[PDB]
Parts: sequence; structure tokens; C-alpha cells
Amino acid sequence: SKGHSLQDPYLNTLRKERVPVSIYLVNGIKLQGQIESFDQFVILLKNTVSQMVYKHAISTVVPSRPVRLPS
Amino acid sequence: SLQDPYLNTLRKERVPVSIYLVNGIKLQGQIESFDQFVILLKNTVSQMVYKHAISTVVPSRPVRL
Amino acid sequence: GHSLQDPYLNTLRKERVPVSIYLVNGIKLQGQIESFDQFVILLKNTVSQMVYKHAISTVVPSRPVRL
Amino acid sequence: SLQDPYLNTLRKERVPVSIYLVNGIKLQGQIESFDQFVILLKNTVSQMVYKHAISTVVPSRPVRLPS
Amino acid sequence: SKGHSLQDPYLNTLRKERVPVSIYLVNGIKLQGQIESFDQFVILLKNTVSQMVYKHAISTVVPSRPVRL
Amino acid sequence: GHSLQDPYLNTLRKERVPVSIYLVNGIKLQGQIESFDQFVILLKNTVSQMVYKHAISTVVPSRPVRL
Ligand SMILES: Nc1ncnc2c1ncn2[C@@H]1O[C@H](COP(=O)(O)OP(=O)(O)NP(=O)(O)O)[C@@H](O)[C@H]1O
Ligand SMILES: Nc1ncnc2c1ncn2[C@@H]1O[C@H](COP(=O)(O)OP(=O)(O)NP(=O)(O)O)[C@@H](O)[C@H]1O
Ligand SMILES: Nc1ncnc2c1ncn2[C@@H]1O[C@H](COP(=O)(O)OP(=O)(O)NP(=O)(O)O)[C@@H](O)[C@H]1O
Ligand SMILES: Nc1ncnc2c1ncn2[C@@H]1O[C@H](COP(=O)(O)OP(=O)(O)O)[C@@H](O)[C@H]1O
Ligand SMILES: Nc1ncnc2c1ncn2[C@@H]1O[C@H](COP(=O)(O)OP(=O)(O)O)[C@@H](O)[C@H]1O
Ligand SMILES: Nc1ncnc2c1ncn2[C@@H]1O[C@H](COP(=O)(O)OP(=O)(O)O)[C@@H](O)[C@H]1O
Ligand SMILES: Nc1ncnc2[nH]cnc12
Repeated sequence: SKGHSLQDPYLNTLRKERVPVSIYLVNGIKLQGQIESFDQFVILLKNTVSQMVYKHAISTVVPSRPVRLPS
Repeated sequence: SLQDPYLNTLRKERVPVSIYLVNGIKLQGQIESFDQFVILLKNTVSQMVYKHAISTVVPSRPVRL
Repeated sequence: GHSLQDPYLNTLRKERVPVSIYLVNGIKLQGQIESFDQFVILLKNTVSQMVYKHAISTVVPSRPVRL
Repeated sequence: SLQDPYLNTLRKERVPVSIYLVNGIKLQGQIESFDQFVILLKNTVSQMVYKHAISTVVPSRPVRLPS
Repeated sequence: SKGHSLQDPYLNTLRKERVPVSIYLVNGIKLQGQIESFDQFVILLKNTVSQMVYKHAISTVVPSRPVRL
Repeated sequence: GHSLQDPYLNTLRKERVPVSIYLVNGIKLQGQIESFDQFVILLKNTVSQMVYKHAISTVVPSRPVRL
């Protein structure tokens, strides 16, 4: 329940398995696509182009299917 | 010091919570896990919620410390 | 940054002063400060809900408070 | 090194101010006290305003600016 | 570029030159004036009275005319 | 860390790629990235302007960047 011991494995699994996600922004806008990569502050989401979403503007990330969770 | 043992308890006892977001949206479910920056909330699929986007975590029944 | 914040919150906590917490989205929560740390405040009423400080705009006691 | 002396000037001279919050709310009163994260705004009661919720501090009259 | 290596010079230039700016806040509100001074966390915006603006509440700083670093 | 944000922004800059920058309040800005630091981006064209990153939600390149 500490560090990034949750967020990183999670995003990585989404990326590795190319799971389609919805990313809801803090203003309620919804983005959809696949996680191409990410770092400590941003997530790169694919579709028409690969856009760079700032984590500070994201509220939730909702995978289109259940997925392995971090250990 | 308060946040962790608190979230810990909600997770452990599997108490259904309402998570209200900074824009007013209400999310509902059970807390599977959480780390320093995010909380994993469980329903149909488990979704990842950034804490910076949360205003309040409201348990649907009272708990202790 | 907790040289005014902490004693202020602790005073509200020890004396159980009824307070309103207003959120950045305008939701007004009412109750009392059960407890707090560096990042959240635990506000009591029906249940005790955990409030993220980053989401708070103001804390408004129902009555004036010493310090 | 600028924020501090400014706020302190508003405090010492008891200048009436409007504080606009990031959501557009306008609070009025005077700066009673402050630390790194919050401002104690006095009027009906003295409430605690988190600095992160604030967009601007606007004095009702021109005031000495920090040199 | 690292750190404040763009923000400080850019602001410090708008300051020195007394260029009229529009400052948009995260809520869509537009302030206008001249940058009197600034530090790590706030900008003092000068007009009828100077006002102290928290950088955290600002989205964009738009000069009234082109400026050169 | 910045192992992605920085090379991404620098590639946009060096290659003069047109971007649309969407702010947290839903307003969309367009132009080329002239410069950037850890905290702000300088956007240029029909109007030159300094953008705080904390107020940005997405940077959408008008064509794909290749690391
Ligand atoms: N100190 C505050 N912090 C954040 N929001 C406030 C505050 N005071 C008032 N508001 C909001 O702005 C609205 C207008 O307030 P107002 O009509 O002047 O009455 P008030 O005594 O200042 N607060 P209230 O007792 O809740 O009505 C209120 O209804 C609140 O929603
Ligand atoms: N030493 C300081 N001097 C002046 N302002 C500060 C200082 N430290 C933090 N702040 C402000 O207070 C906020 C930082 O507190 P923080 O614990 O990060 O909550 P927050 O994330 O800013 N709340 P929010 O922006 O609504 O998500 C920022 O807005 C800062 O601008
Ligand atoms: N210095 C400021 N900082 C943040 N918001 C402001 C500021 N000045 C005005 N506003 C906002 O702008 C709107 C109203 O301002 P405006 O129409 O320009 O005149 P006014 O503020 O109503 N005049 P007054 O309130 O009597 O000083 C409100 O939404 C305010 O929140
Ligand atoms: N998991 C979520 N995270 C953030 N916002 C959400 C989430 N689910 C729904 N919303 C928002 O809640 C609001 C209500 O719409 P809603 O009826 O829930 O749509 P839907 O049923 O397709 O999810 C919408 O604005 C939507 O963006
Ligand atoms: N360069 C900019 N930076 C940030 N916000 C902007 C910018 N230009 C326009 N806006 C915002 O767009 C919003 C739309 O308001 P509006 O009444 O249509 O005037 P305008 O079309 O000039 O923007 C405004 O609230 C303003 O905040
Ligand atoms: N890639 C994005 N990142 C952040 N916000 C976006 C993005 N794309 C669209 N939006 C938001 O969605 C809203 C409108 O969506 P959009 O369909 O693109 O507009 P339009 O209907 O004019 O084509 C805008 O207010 C904008 O803020
Ligand atoms: N954010 C919120 N919105 C509505 N009711 C609430 N009760 C506790 N927190 C709440």
C-alpha cells in the first residue's frame, strides 16, 4: 500500500497486454485508447495519434476488461 | 498516519464506500488496494483512481481506527 | 505551513467545535474534526468520512475560536 | 520572499481584501494570520483558507509592495 | 530545459519591459495588467491596485505584443 | 520520471510539430512548441504565450512523434 507499488505494475499490464482503456479527466472528459507508454508524470495514449496525457489531469483509468492486479 | 490505517481498514473489512471526485462525480465500490498515489476501486472491473482527483472517501457504514 | 494550520485544526478537534468544510467543487460538509494528518482530515457525522486536504477550499467554524 | 512580506503587510495594516478562490468564489475580510499553506481570514468568524484553493488576493486600496 | 530556466527569464523579461499581459486563470477568468514582480509561487499584477496571483491558479500568460528573450 | 515527457516534448520542438494543447478547463490552444522547462511550455504562432503545465490535460501532436 506504499510507494508506486500499485500504479506502475497496473499501467504496465495495461500496456503489455494492449488492453483498451477509458481515461476520465478531472473535467469529466473521457479519452479512450491503449496505453503506449508512461512515466512518473505522463501517460501516452494511442489512437488517431499518440497523445500525452498528464496524470495530474486524470481522475480514473477504467480498463475495458478485468486485468491482473499488482502484487 | 491517519490516511493509511484508515484506508487499510476500509480495505480489510471490505466495507462498501462512495468515492466523490473533485468534479462531483460519485464512484461506488470496495477498495481492493491503494498506494501512495492511487486507489483501486472494485466493481465490474477494478478501476484506478488518482487520489489527487478525490475529494472524499465516504464509507457506507461506520468503522473504527 | 502547519504552524497555524495544526494548532487551528487541533483546537477545533479538542473542543469538538462544529465546523463546515467547503470543497473546491462547492460541496459543503458539516460535522466535526475527529482527526487529521498531513494530507487528510477525518470529518465526523453519520459516518466519519476522510477528506483530502487538496480538495478543501476553507474550514469555517460555527463559532469563533481562540488559539 | 515576495508572498510573505506582502501578506504580512496586508496583515499588519489590517487592509480589507477580497480573496478569489480557484472556483470563482469571492471571500471578503482581512488577513489575520498565515503560514506556508493557509491563510486565516477574519470577519464574521476567522476561517482557514487553504492557499491551494486561492487564485488572487486583491486589496481594497493600493498598498506598500515588497522591496 | 531544466528547472525554472524558461519561466523566470520569460517573466523577468515581461517585467523589465512593462509589456501589457493578459493572464488567464484555470477557471477561464482573464486578468490584465503589467507584471510588477514575482517569486516561486505568485505574480504581482499591477493596475488600479496590484493583486497577488497564485501561479497555481494560472493557465496562460499572453503578452500584448511579441517579446524576445 | 521525465524519461518520456521530456524526449516527447523535445522531439515536438526540434521537429516543429504543430500541437493542440487542451487545458483542464476544456479550452484548446494550438501552435508549435518553442521552448519548455520543468514547469511551463512556450507555445507560438497566431499568438505567442507561456502555458503552465499544471493547467494542461493533454498535448496532442498534429502528427505522430517518433522517439
Ligand atoms: N467561507 C466560504 N468558503 C467557501 N464557500 C463559501 C463560503 N461562504 C459562502 N460560500 C458559498 O457561497 C455561497 C454564498 O454565501 P453567502 O450567501 O454569502 O452566505 P455565507 O454565510 O457566506 N455561507 P453559508 O452559511 O453557507 O450560506 C454560500 O452559499 C456557499 O455556497
Ligand atoms: N512554501 C509555500 N509558499 C506558498 N505557497 C505554497 C507553499 N507550499 C505550498 N504552497 C501552495 O499550496 C499548495 C501546495 O499544497 P498541497 O499539499 O500540494 O495541496 P494541493 O495539491 O496544492 N491542493 P490542490 O492544488 O487543490 O490539488 C500549492 O498550491 C502551493 O502553491
Ligand atoms: N482579481 C480577480 N481574481 C479572480 N477573479 C476575479 C477577479 N476580478 C474579477 N473576478 C471574477 O470576474 C467576475 C466578476 O468580475 P467583473 O465582472 O470583471 O467585475 P466585478 O468583479 O464583478 N466588480 P466588483 O466585484 O464590484 O469588484 C467574477 O466571476 C469574479 O470571480
Ligand atoms: N469510472 C468513472 N470515472 C470518472 N467518471 C465517470 C466514470 N464513470 C462514469 N463517469 C462520469 O459520470 C458521469 C455520468 O455518466 P454515466 O451515466 O455514468 O455514463 P456511463 O453509464 O456510460 O458510465 C459522466 O459524465 C461520466 O463521464
Ligand atoms: N490564450 C488563452 N489561454 C487561456 N484561456 C483562453 C485563451 N483564449 C481564450 N481563452 C478562454 O476561452 C474562454 C471562452 O470565452 P469567450 O467568451 O468565448 O472569449 P474568447 O473567445 O476570447 O476566449 C474564456 O473564458 C477564456 O478564458
Ligand atoms: N485529446 C483531448 N484532451 C483533453 N480534452 C479533449 C481532448 N479532445 C477533446 N477534448 C475536450 O472535448 C471537448 C469537445 O470534444 P471534441 O469532440 O473534440 O470537440 P468537437 O465536438 O468540436 O469536435 C472539448 O471541450 C475538449 O476540451
Ligand atoms: N462529496 C460529497 N457529496 C455529497 N454528499 C457527501 N457526503 C459526504 N461527502 C459528500
